[PDB]
Amino acid sequence: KDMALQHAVDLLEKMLADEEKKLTEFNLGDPLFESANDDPIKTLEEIIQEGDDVVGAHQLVVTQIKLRVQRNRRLADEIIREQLTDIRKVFSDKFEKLEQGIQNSYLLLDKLKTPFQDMRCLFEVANEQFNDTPVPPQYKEKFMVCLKQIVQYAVNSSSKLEKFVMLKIKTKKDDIKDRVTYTCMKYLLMAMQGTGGPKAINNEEHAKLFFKQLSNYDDLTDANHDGLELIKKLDKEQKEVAFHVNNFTHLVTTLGMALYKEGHQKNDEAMLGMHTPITMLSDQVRVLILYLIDEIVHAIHTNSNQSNDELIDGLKPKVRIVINEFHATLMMGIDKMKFYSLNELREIVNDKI
Amino acid sequence: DMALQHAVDLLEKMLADEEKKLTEFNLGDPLFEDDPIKTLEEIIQEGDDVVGAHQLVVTQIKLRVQRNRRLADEIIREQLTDIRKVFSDKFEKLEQGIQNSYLLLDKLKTPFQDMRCLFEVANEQFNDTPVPPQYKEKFMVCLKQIVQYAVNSSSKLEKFVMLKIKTKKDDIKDRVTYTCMKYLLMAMQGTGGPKAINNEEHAKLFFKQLSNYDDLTDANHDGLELIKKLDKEQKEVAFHVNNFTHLVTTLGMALYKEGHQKNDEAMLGMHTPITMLSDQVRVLILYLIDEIVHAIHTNNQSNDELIDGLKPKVRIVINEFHATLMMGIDKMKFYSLNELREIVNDKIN
Repeated sequence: KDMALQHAVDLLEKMLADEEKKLTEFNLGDPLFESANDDPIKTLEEIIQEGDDVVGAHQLVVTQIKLRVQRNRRLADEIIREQLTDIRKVFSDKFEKLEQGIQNSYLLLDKLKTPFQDMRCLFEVANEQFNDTPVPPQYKEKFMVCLKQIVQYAVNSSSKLEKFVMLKIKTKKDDIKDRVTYTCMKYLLMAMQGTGGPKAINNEEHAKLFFKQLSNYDDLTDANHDGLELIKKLDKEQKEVAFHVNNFTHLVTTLGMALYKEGHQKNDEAMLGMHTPITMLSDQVRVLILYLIDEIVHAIHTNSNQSNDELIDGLKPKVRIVINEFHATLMMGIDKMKFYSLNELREIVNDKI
Repeated sequence: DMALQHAVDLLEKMLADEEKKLTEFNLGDPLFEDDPIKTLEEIIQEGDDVVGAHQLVVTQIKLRVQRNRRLADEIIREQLTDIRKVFSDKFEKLEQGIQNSYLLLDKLKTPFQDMRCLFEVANEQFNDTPVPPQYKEKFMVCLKQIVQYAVNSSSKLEKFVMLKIKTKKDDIKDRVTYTCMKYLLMAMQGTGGPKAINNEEHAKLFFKQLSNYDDLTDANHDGLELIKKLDKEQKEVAFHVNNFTHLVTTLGMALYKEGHQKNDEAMLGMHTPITMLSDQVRVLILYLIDEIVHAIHTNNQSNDELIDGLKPKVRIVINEFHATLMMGIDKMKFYSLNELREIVNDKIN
């Protein structure tokens, strides 16, 4: 589909669905039937007030433990299920925010190409340098005529510089989308890896052992005593549940937070990454105009015999060479910011010729 | 000993080297001496003397080009300190981040030193396990012992856990120190300025063609244009300072956010393993309780017989934890008491 992070969103769905399925499965040791006993849970007070005799107390204590083990396991199961619900909530919200932010980064990145559209900046920089270049008056018109034509030739020959900018921009767009997607998937795995709460619950095991040794109690006042103490503990906070709730909440929150940042992070990686190439090419454009201007005035001075056409013509290969040189340099993607001097351009041109 | 010590070194190294190549901003004392640079206003009042004004014009151009060069360097000189201030601050903050994390990883392993936690869980589960008072003694005797065995039989498990926290401490210093350098370069690889200067190129052309001006007033006029532009340049130094400040700040934040994000990812990587290991310890204990009670409540055996019987089951379980822990988090799990039985049964045969 058309979401930048569509793969992340798909994987979130699949994992939750699979996990939600594993919750209802039957695993070894599970009873054939879970107990859903109707009768209401009575408070410790009520049990104390109703247990006149040691045998009536026992009846009351056993059943009230069983009702409570039932209640506690249900709430524990609910909490296991809410882990998945919480993962859906936190990661859906983070993906939506991340997606809205990737879309903005796309725009931002595309704004970087406008000066280079049809390499229109050559015209604008030529306009400026033409106004600021001093030229003895008797040379101005020829300077003008020849500069116009060779700048226009330069525009027509610099298609690869514009196509480079567009390639780089597209690369950063795809970088952002791939990197954020990978991070999204990574955090999602780490989240699903933390699910599953506790399985064994202390007080439930204690009840299981209690009910095992019910026959081995010589004195029913003793059996009642342990039973009542087990009731108190079954109404207290389940420590292992508390431990795992706080741990899982720390895990998902932190994953959540580490991800909210992520899009602004890859956004900035992209904009920072465009800094050197755009800056180098902007400088190259300027330096090209300056080199063309010096060549032209030097030719005008030193070779008044040849026509405008023959002057312009001798410059065309020099134009092609510099543009080629600029392009190879930018393609190298060094990220070491390199600028050219005119003297550097002349040596490169004087070599190829 | 600072964990990010190499980052800091490389910071002072690079700044220093870059600073060497800069030219001094203030001119020394002239052999023959007052400010040599004269205002636009002053140069204008010279203009009745065309030859006089011409000579003053070419001189003031050449002085302004050298002035503007010195400014260019004064720009970088103000930059390298912005790099220093930003990146010192972030290196310090990141370093504090690492030292904190060092303490948190130490915290994580403390329960497992000498596997002390096995005693603590045993205490709590003991106190809470219901048992007839005429068997309470048999329960206590058999539990204290077999838990002590479990502690003694877990030394290879323990040493592995410590090693994994040790390895993770080393991995944090290395990842964050990478992030620090990668971003130091960008602040460096992206400092300086262009080689070809517009006004300098214009000036060079002017002088190239000065002899072809038939009429000095044309030359004088062009020269004054050049001087105005050279002065506009000198007045744009702040703009390039600010722009590079914005740039370094952004590099600094992305530096901080990445070092931090890397730090937190390594800690979270330990979190769930540690959460499962602590649960596995608790389930082991509950499993030992259950065994003992089953073997006491039903089946004419002694404590030694019972306890002897439990030792192979213990080591099987601890080995199971150890083995899954080595395979990694994908092979690690929370256990039911009956999955321990399952495992213990499966291995014996």
